[PDB]
Amino acid sequence: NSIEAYLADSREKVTLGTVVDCFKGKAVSSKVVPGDVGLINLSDMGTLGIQYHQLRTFQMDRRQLLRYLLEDGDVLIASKGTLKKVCVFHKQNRDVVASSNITVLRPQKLLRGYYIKFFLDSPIGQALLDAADHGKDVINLSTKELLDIPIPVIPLVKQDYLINHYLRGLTDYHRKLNRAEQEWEYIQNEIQKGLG
Amino acid sequence: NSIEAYLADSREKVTLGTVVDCFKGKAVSSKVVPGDVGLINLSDMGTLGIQYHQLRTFQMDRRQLLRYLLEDGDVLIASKGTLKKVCVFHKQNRDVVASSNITVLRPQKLLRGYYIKFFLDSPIGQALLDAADHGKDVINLSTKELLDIPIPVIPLVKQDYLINHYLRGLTDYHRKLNRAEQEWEYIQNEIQKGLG
Repeated sequence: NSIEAYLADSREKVTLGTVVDCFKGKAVSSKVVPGDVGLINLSDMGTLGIQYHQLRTFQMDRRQLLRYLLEDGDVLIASKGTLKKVCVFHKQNRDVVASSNITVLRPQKLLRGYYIKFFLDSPIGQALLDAADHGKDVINLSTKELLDIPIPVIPLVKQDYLINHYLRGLTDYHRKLNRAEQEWEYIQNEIQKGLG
Repeated sequence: NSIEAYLADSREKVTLGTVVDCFKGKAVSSKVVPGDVGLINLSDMGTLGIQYHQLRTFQMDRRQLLRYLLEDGDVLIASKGTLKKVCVFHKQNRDVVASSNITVLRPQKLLRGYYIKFFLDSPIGQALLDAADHGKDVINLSTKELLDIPIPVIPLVKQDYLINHYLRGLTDYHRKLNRAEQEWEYIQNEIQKGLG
């Protein structure tokens, strides 16, 4: 009922497919040799973002890499798993690619990666994502229906503004969390000494 | 070399087995019916403690329960997995038991659960835990050698004091983290409205 009303919203809205280039990621085996190309899995896709600090690494390059290569802005959506998850890749020091359990959306025109993330995480965004899900107590996301999810269009300035509000708050959150931890590790070191 | 020197420390030190009752936990199948008894797995054994908020639940009760039943104070050690992990159970509202991948230490005399946790997490404690580990790039912890790990003895007052220092700092940490999150979810709701 909420999707009907959104589709009748009368809001200038594009289709995700109209504006993005979409490709699923390299399916690799768990038992490969570690290497230089890092690999984002459903478990590397964190709450406050992609945990690039614990990425499984593998070693496959050349023109193979060039098609699976994650670029700054790409929208990693969870195509498979328990929890549907939308994450935005940030250019890492290394080359990085996604698993095949992740649909990659490269925003090309009109929409910003983070604004697609904001829309998709909304109650309606989730509803549209669940339309695309044809799993039984598991996720299986129709790459085609996904690309058929409409997204409201607003200017790139009101987009880049809300991203900055969001990114400002998140860097704040990380400043607060890392302090609290350094302070907790200091208390922990008080104990260690305490038994010394 | 550090274990020799610890064993020659000349410190009044008991054996873990001398002071605790040790039992491994109920091995249950992933595909059982959910129920009333919760189940702590290697993945429920968090950094800042046992994540009782995401415990797999199962249904098996009676005099079976009464031997696997986790009690307030018990020291859950990781017998199997990637990371060795020592955690202290706190009486939950429900009955809770551990997986078979977890050795349970019930402190009985001299030592406090949390003080065994403090000792085991120390550089030496870890070294003694790694002596007990006979896995190749995985953990397999000799319940017998574990029980043969010596623990320094100090009064119950200097124990209950250092636990309180530790528990004070941890409740502080949780107060700080949950604030930072409520503040971040408020920023997130600013964005959601922003696209409204």
